Amino acid sequence: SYYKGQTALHIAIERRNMTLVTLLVENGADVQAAANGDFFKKTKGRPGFYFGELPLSLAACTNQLAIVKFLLQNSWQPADISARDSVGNTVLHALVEVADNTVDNTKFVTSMYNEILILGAKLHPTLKLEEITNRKGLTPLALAASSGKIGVLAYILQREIHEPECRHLSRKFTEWAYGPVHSSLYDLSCIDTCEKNSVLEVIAYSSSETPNRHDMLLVEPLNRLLQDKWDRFVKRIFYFNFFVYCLYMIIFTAAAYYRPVEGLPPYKLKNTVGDYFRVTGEILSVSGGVYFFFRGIQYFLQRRPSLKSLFVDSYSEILFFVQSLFMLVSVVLYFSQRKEYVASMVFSLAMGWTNMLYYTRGFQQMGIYAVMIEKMILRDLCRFMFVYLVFLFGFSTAVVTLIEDGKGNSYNSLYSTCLELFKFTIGMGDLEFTENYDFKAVFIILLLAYVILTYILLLNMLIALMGETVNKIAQESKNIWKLQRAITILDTEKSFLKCMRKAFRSGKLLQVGFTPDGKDDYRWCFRVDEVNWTTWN
Amino acid sequence: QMGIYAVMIEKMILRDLCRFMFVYLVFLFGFSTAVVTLIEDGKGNSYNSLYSTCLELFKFTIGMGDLEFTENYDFKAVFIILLLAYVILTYILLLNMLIALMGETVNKIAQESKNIWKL
Amino acid sequence: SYYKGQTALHIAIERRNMTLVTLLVENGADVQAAANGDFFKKTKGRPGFYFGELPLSLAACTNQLAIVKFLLQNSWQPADISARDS
Ligand SMILES: CC(=O)Nc1nc2c(Oc3cc(-c4ccc(C(F)(F)F)cc4)ncn3)cccc2s1
Ligand code: NA
Repeated sequence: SYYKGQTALHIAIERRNMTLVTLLVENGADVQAAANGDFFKKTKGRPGFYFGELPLSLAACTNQLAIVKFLLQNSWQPADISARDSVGNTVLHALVEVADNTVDNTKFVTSMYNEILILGAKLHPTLKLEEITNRKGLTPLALAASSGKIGVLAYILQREIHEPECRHLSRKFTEWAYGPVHSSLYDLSCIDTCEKNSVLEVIAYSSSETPNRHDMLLVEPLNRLLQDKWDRFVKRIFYFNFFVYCLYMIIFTAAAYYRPVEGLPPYKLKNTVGDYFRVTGEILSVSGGVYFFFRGIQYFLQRRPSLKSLFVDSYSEILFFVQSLFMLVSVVLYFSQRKEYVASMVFSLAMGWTNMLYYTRGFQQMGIYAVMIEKMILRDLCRFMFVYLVFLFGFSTAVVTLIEDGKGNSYNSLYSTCLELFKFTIGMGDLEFTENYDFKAVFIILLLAYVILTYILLLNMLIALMGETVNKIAQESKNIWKLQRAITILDTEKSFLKCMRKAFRSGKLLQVGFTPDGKDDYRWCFRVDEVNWTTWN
Repeated sequence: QMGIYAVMIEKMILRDLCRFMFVYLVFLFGFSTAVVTLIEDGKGNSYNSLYSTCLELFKFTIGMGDLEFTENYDFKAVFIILLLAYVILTYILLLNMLIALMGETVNKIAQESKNIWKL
Repeated sequence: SYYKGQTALHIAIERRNMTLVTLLVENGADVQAAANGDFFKKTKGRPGFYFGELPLSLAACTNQLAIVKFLLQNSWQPADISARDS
C-alpha cells in the first residue's frame, strides 16, 4: 500500500542516508519493496516518482553512485538485478524511464547507465540484461526509441567501451587505422530487421506526440543505413511506380474526355474499333479505384490513427482514399440509371491529377516545397479564409438589403452579390455593377469600405505572415521530408515481404570481438569511414 | 549595381521559377481536363477543346479571368466549385508562396550574387 | 606492390617512431620506397593516404618536424628533395 507498502529502505535511502542503510542491512534489510503507492506508482496523474518498485531503482534514479554500488556489492542481499517490478521494468528500464532530455539529465543518465551495466557484467556474466522484456513488450532500446529520448538512444547506438576484460558489450568496434583515417564497424543487430519492435520501425510509425520523432534519424548508423538502402534497391521501384501511376492517369483522362453523350446512363456497346478501347479504359480505371480503396482500408485498420493525428500524420493517405471513394461512388451511380455520375467522375479526375505531388518526395528540392504547401494549407490559409468569409458575408448581406430591383436585374439573390464581391477579391470586380439602388452614396461607401478592408489590408497581411512563417519553418519542412522518405523506404522494403527479403538486407556479416564466454561475436556491421586531424589519438 | 540584378534574375530563373512552374502546371492541367470533361457543348461555343479551357485558366492566373465564361454545362454547382477551388489553390496560395520564397532567397544570396558578378 | 612495395620505413615512420628510424638508417635505410599500394596510391576510391611515394613525403604530410628535419639532415642518404613520384 502507500505507506504500508513503503519499506524502511525506500524513505530511508530517499534522504541520502548511507549510515542508515549500512546499519539496516548490516542486521538485514529486505530488497523487495513492493511499493505500489499511488504517489510512487506509474500513475502520471499522481504527483510523485516512478523510480521503481525495488529500492535499487530508487537509489539509481537519484544521483547516488554509492548506494547503487553498495546495495549490489553488499556482503549479502545483492538485490537480484533481473528483478521484474509490477510493470516489469528492470533497473535499466527505470533508468530510461526517468531520463529527461535536458543536457544535465543526459550526463546523469548516460553516466549511470554505463557504470550499472559494467557492474552487472562483473556480477553474473551470463545474463544479457539489455534484452529483458517488459509487460507491454519492449527492450530498453525499444523504450528509449518509442517514448523518445535523443540522448539515451545516441549513447546506446554509439556505445563504445574499453577495459578489454569484458568489452563485448559495445557498438563502435574500431578497425584498422593509419594516420588521420580510421574505419569503424557498427552493430546493427536490433536496428534494421528483427524482433517485434525494431528501432527503425518505432521511430517512423509513431504518433506525432512523441517528442522529436523527426530528429532521431540523425544519430549515426540510422541515416547512412537508410541512404544505403535507398541507393541500392529502393530507387528503381519508386520510379517505376511513378511511371505506372502517370500512365494510369492518362488512360483515365482519355476515357473521361470521350464520354458518349446521348441517352440516360447504361450505354450499349457498338462494334467499332474505338468503342472497345473505351471499354478497356473504363475497366482499367475502375480496377485502379478498387485497389486504392482496399489499400486505404488496410492502412486504417492496421495502424489505427487517432482523431488528431488523422490529418497531422496522414495527409497523402486520406487523399488517396477520398479519390478512390469518389471513383467508386461514380461507378455505383453510373449503373443505377442516373446522369449525376459526371460530377463524381469529374471530382475523381481532378483529385487524381492533383495527387501526383505524392511522388515529389523522391527528389530533395521538391519534397520541401510540397511539405511547405501542406503546412500552410493547414496553418495560414484557414484563418484568413474564415475572417475574409465573415467580411464578405456581412458586406454582401448589407448591399443585398440595400438593392431594390423594383424596376443586371436579378441581383437580389445573395448568391449573385457574394459572387460579385469575390470577383472584387480576384482583381476583376466592377464598382458600378448595378444601378437599381436608391442612394448612390451608401452603395459606394460600402463598396469602398469592402475594398479597403479586404483587397488592400488582409491580402498583404497574409503575404507578411506567409513570409514570416517561411523564414521560421524552412528547417522543420526539411526534417518532415526526411521522415517521409524514411516512411516510404520502410514501406517499399516491406511490400516485397512475400516476394523476397534476402537481398533487402543491408550490412555485412562481420566478426570483430569476442565474448567473456570465449566465443565470437557474429554481428551485421556497417562501415562508416571518418577522418580527424585534431584527435590524433 | 546592375550586374548584381542580372545575376540575381539568372539565379532565380534556374532555382525558384522552375519548381513553381511545374507544380502550377500540374494544377492547371488537372482542373482544365476536369472542366473540359464536364462541359457539354451539345447546343463561346467551341469551348470543348482543351486549349481554350487551359488558356482561360491561365487568364485566371494573370488577373483577367472570368467566372462565368461559359453556360453550356449541365450542373452549375460543380462548375463553380471547381473554379473556386482552382482560384484558392493557385491564385491565393501558390503565388504568395513564390513571393515568400523569392524574398527568402534574396536575403540568402545577396552576397553570392555579388561574388558571381566579380568573377 | 601493396605490402611488398611497402618498405620498412613507411610503416616504420607511420607510428611516430624516431628511435626506430635512428637505428634503421644508422645501419642504412633506403629512401626510395616506390609504394604504389592501392591503399597508398593516388586512387581516391581507395580509402587511404597519398602522402607520397617517398617516405620523406610520409613524414611531411604528417605533423613530424623531427623526421622531416632528420631524413634530410641525417649524415647520409638525405633523400633527394627533387624526387619525382609516380
Ligand atoms: C496524395 C496527395 O494528394 N499528396 C499531396 N497533395 C497535395 C496538394 O493537393 C491537394 C489537393 C486538394 C484538392 C481538394 C479538392 C479538390 C476538388 F476541387 F477537386 F474537389 C481538388 C484538390 N486538397 C489538398 N491538397 C496540395 C499541396 C500539398 C500536397 S501533398
Ligand atoms: Na491584379
